[PDB]
Amino acid sequence: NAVKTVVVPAAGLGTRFLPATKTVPKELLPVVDTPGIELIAAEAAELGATRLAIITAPNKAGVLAHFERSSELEETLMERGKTDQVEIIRRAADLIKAVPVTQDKPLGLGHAVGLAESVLDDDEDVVAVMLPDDLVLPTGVMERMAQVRAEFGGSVLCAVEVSEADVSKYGIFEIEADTKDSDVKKVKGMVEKPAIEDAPSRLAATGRYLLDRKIFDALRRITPGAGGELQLTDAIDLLIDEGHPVHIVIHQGKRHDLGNPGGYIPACVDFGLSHPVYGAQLKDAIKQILAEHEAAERI
Amino acid sequence: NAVKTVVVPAAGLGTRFLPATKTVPKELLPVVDTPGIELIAAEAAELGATRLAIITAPNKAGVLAHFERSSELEETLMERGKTDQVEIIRRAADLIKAVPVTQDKPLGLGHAVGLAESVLDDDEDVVAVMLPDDLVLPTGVMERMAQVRAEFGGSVLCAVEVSEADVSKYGIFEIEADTKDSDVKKVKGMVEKPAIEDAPSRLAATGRYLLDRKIFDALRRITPGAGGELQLTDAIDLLIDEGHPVHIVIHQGKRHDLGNPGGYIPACVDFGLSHPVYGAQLKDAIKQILAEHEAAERI
Amino acid sequence: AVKTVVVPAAGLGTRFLPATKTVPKELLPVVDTPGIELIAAEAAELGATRLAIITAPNKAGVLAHFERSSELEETLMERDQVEIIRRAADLIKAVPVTQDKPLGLGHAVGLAESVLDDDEDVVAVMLPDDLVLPTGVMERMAQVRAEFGGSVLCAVEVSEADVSKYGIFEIEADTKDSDVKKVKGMVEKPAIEDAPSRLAATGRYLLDRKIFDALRRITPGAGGELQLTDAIDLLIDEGHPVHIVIHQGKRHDLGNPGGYIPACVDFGLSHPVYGAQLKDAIKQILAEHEAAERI
Amino acid sequence: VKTVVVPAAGLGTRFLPATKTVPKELLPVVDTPGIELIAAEAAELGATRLAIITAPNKAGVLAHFERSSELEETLMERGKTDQVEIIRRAADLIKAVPVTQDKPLGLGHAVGLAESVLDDDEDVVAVMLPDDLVLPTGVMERMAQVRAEFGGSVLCAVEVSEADVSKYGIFEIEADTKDSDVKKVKGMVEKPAIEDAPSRLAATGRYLLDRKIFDALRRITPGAGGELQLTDAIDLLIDEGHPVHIVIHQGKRHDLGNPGGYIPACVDFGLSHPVYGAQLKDAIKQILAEHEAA
Ligand SMILES: O=c1ccn([C@@H]2O[C@H](COP(=O)(O)OP(=O)(O)O[C@H]3O[C@H](CO)[C@@H](O)[C@H](O)[C@H]3O)[C@@H](O)[C@H]2O)c(=O)[nH]1
Ligand SMILES: O=c1ccn([C@@H]2O[C@H](COP(=O)(O)OP(=O)(O)O[C@H]3O[C@H](CO)[C@@H](O)[C@H](O)[C@H]3O)[C@@H](O)[C@H]2O)c(=O)[nH]1
Ligand SMILES: O=c1ccn([C@@H]2O[C@H](COP(=O)(O)OP(=O)(O)O[C@H]3O[C@H](CO)[C@@H](O)[C@H](O)[C@H]3O)[C@@H](O)[C@H]2O)c(=O)[nH]1
Ligand SMILES: O=c1ccn([C@@H]2O[C@H](COP(=O)(O)OP(=O)(O)O[C@H]3O[C@H](CO)[C@@H](O)[C@H](O)[C@H]3O)[C@@H](O)[C@H]2O)c(=O)[nH]1
Ligand SMILES: [Mg+2]
Ligand SMILES: [Mg+2]
Ligand SMILES: [Mg+2]
Ligand SMILES: [Mg+2]
Ligand SMILES: [Mg+2]
Ligand SMILES: [Mg+2]
Ligand SMILES: [Mg+2]
Ligand SMILES: [Mg+2]
Repeated sequence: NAVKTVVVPAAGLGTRFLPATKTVPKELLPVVDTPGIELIAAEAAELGATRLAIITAPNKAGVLAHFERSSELEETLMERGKTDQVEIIRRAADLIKAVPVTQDKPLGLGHAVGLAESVLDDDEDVVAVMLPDDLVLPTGVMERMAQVRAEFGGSVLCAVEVSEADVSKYGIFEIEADTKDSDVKKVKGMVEKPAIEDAPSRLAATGRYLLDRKIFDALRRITPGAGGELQLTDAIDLLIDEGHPVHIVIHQGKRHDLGNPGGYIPACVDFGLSHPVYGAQLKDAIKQILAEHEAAERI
Repeated sequence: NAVKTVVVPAAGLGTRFLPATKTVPKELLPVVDTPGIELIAAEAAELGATRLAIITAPNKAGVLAHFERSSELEETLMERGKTDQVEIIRRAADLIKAVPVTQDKPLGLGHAVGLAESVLDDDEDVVAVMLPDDLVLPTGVMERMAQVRAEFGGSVLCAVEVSEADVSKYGIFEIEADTKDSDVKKVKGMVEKPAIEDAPSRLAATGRYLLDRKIFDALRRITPGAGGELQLTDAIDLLIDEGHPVHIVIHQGKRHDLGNPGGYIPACVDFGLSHPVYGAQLKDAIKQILAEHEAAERI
Repeated sequence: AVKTVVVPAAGLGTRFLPATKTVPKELLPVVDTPGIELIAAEAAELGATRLAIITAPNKAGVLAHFERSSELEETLMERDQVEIIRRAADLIKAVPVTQDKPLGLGHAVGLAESVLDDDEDVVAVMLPDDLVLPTGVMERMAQVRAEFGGSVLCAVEVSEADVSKYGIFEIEADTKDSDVKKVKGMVEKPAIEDAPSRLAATGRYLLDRKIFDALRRITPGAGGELQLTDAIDLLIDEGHPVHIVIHQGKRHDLGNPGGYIPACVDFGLSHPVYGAQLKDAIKQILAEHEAAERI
Repeated sequence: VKTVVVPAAGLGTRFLPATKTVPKELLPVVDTPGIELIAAEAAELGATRLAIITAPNKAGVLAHFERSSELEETLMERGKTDQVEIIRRAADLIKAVPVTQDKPLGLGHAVGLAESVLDDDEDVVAVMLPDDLVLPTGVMERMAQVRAEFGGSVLCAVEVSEADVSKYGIFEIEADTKDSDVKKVKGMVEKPAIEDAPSRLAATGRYLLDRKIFDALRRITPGAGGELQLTDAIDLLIDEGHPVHIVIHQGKRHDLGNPGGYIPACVDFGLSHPVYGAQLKDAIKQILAEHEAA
């Protein structure tokens, strides 16, 4: 009820998808037919958000364009017989208002988020951040997360339990103490992509955050961490060490990391199987490919 | 036999992937991490082609750019010393030289091929066409098609047997007779996307063509067909009727149609399972997803 | 009559390099307004409802000028200029026709064939780097065509130093109307010696659809380019009637600095905001030059 | 000087509708854009980088300083060897570094964006506005001398007519120096009404600023036109006792930011062109005469 603007950092290089991402933004990759950024925009609308501050890069024009009307394209589609599609290409743009925020160089997720400071209304008390390459299903974890912030103030992040092998890929929470609800916990530290030996838990940060504006000040104090980037994680950890309250909402359901082929492909399968048109066939197709590989393997 | 130019029609709307394709060309979608265009480019270079005539559209600039140096991106990956990443994004340009050919409006695949006429060297004997959303594996069918052409002269296409389910999506051949070779059949007609009841065979046209320069002539005499588009198939069918010799090489191996989600997903799964980095985890993830779907469908 | 007007704008603009490295010469301001926009209202004035703009892959700006600037519009109101920027797009419907390589004016014009409606019987071409003032020659030209049928071009007298920059006519017969002559020849950029006259073609043509067939019969000429002049000449050589309407009024070649600069001065002097100051500024700059030359 | 900051992220409203897609900084002065003249000026002073403040809808600004593989090839085809070098000049002269200004919040704002782009080595913020020509080039060399001998901040002014005060930052003079061309300043006002102008000395777009403007730029409130004015920040620095001196340029100065200054600039350079010179003189004189008679 309080969130007006949601910050969607989409200015990365997407190295894990190269060469494809040389000119295609990972954020626009179709989960069946729909980009994760469009998925994120829809979730933000559901949250009541009225604007989307998209952090973008100079060589990623499509990100913002996806949310603008393309009369060239709509016209073409008219004279071809399909108004049905003109609607599909207007959905994102119509869902919410996209406000582009340029990030010249990909200095970090944290640095990206800091860029949106000037863009929020002075009247906004929280910074809602949604990573466009991360899906938390069913949608609504943000509604749960806001409830927790109302109750405890401070910042709140969404977490998922992860396998020992996936811990190095995420921001990992250091649990401080449990809470009235088993799915809400207070945290004592946050660490970005730790070696498996030095990971405080198996609780990993998904791309959902409801942060206290204090973050911006914490982001100006932080120095570069993992991979030489200015990490949102490190600023959250800063706030933690200062005494600011930071809780996690532990998500029980489906989570899809669209950020690399390993998570993206299964996401396409997942959504592909429930699709009214492709469902049946995909299943058959995939079962045969799985079998083909099993055979290959033994041989 | 001496192919110099290979025509790669990459100017369509990609309706099947909308809304993602609003700004992203389907030809650039990652099969794991590599666009189908880059794979076709590799298949063309393998054939000994030296140049790629990419029919592109005004709104699809990424297609050409994928084949040209990306200064700022290499400079960004350099700072970080992502050396392997720099080579990755140079690969396409190193494979073959891309020549853009604009098709202002998606008048059909036939029309697109027709725009390549002027681009070819006058010394060029055939019109080699490789559709960028269709993988025929392993690469080499084009070499076999050239042998067939050297022998019977005339025009040659590549066919794969397809289920009734896939019939209406492809160009289907009308068989005349079995020839000298088991894999080669002489064709007496071609129909674009027939209904199942109308399909003269189960042999569908793969996007691989070695056409006699006479198609240009033929392409100017056809009228719109399926979709109100100017179909290449319709021109070939025209030549056949005017007694031009047309043969098909029937591909026995794997074939992936990347042109739509139904075929793109499984291609991704198929290449993904063979991937050194993603293989194992994909296998488990997809098994789990299949199993979750089973339970859901019961529950 | 005219429904569509062909505006070739896919050239390289080498005379303005290095500026034209990214800027289309067709977009340079005549004070504040691009020549293409000036051609667009001349087109609209005539009746045309479509503008077939021949463009190049790297001149996205050309068409964009006739498209909406939502991004830019949202920035403007915030602080009477949004009026100004919506102008060109509201004057007429731009239809982009891509010409991948600049093979020639003649080649560029040929690309429009497939774009003109079937019921269309004239090929109206207006070069966007050439101003014929006041607007309306095309109304005149159209009259000459209603009478004589055939193809009509607009000319203006020019001088030896400036003869080699244009398409030059070979006069056949004077005529009734002092300003309408029949032509028996047309040569592109003839050396000073060769010019069959001093009557040069401006960028205004009303051509019979036959120009399309003629364009397929010619070979490269003057600059290794497929010259529209050459196809016109072929049509002449074969008995197709071709007449020129001679413009006695003002004309500006915005296609090169020597022509663009004076065009800016001309419109600038009549400017309600800038006129007075420009006048003073230029008069002093001239004076400084005069002095510099002697001194 | 290592980095010259060049603010080119403006709307260029004065040249609309043309500037809808064309950056005003790219308009040819005959055939050379102001940004290229400014780049040549920066190079002459020894700068190796140009930090260009650019806007999302002005890609050409930066493209102008990059190699056009597609255009160079097309020109090689027609064998135009000179032209290739012509389109390479800018790019060869200096390294362009883009800095994006999403919205045109002001010249001061724009300048602020270049902070994190300067090296620590660098003691000064050299700013050259690409729509203003101070001729002949070299005023910055002079301004440097002045800074060396007074420390602090240095601007370049030109005497201007009453008619033109409102278009510029106008200085309030405080005192003279050993040199008649150098004055210490006591205030700066952006675009004052005629009655309100404290001098007839206008700021040209040349600055050698102490690194303290960054700090000041964060502090000033928007000023004239709703913008964060660089002038207001320089004034703030004045108001807190920081030393600011102006080199008064006695020579030629061409304001290319609006049609009134741009047209005359083109005439002036055109009259000197070995190719267009003579013909322009004649064409212009003739046009003036027609206007007379009209
Ligand atoms: O300089 C940058 C770097 C990234 N991004 C964007 O930020 C998002 C996240 O970047 P990515 O490289 O995918 O981050 P991950 O390595 O996936 O890690 C982040 O996302 C995870 C949840 O998905 C968390 O577990 C990690 O703590 C958090 O750092 C993407 O949309 C990028 O486009 C930028 O805009 N600018
Ligand atoms: O006006 C157009 C239409 C399409 N394309 C391009 O042509 C290729 C083929 O287009 P697509 O719609 O994918 O064709 P399909 O329906 O997949 O059918 C074509 O390819 C099949 C094999 O994949 C054959 O069975 C068919 O006979 C043949 O028409 C694509 O890369 C398009 O981008 C154009 O360049 N211009
Ligand atoms: O391959 C090309 C070449 C040019 N153009 C455009 O066509 C128009 C004319 O090109 P330009 O190089 O300026 O031609 P000129 O050399 O000025 O000569 C043409 O226009 C003159 C009138 O201005 C006539 O005197 C000539 O006969 C005619 O050829 C311009 O807008 C160009 O952008 C194209 O679209 N494609
Ligand atoms: O939000 C902005 C506003 C402007 N600019 C750039 O800054 C330069 C200066 O902008 P301009 O609008 O031309 O300012 P003026 O009205 O010309 O005023 C500036 O330049 C004058 C001299 O040219 C000085 O007298 C003034 O005090 C100074 O404010 C131009 O290149 C703009 O592109 C930006 O980058 N961002
Ligand atoms: Mg990253
Ligand atoms: Mg990620
Ligand atoms: Mg199709
Ligand atoms: Mg296909
Ligand atoms: Mg030319
Ligand atoms: Mg011209
Ligand atoms: Mg301004
Ligand atoms: Mg200015």
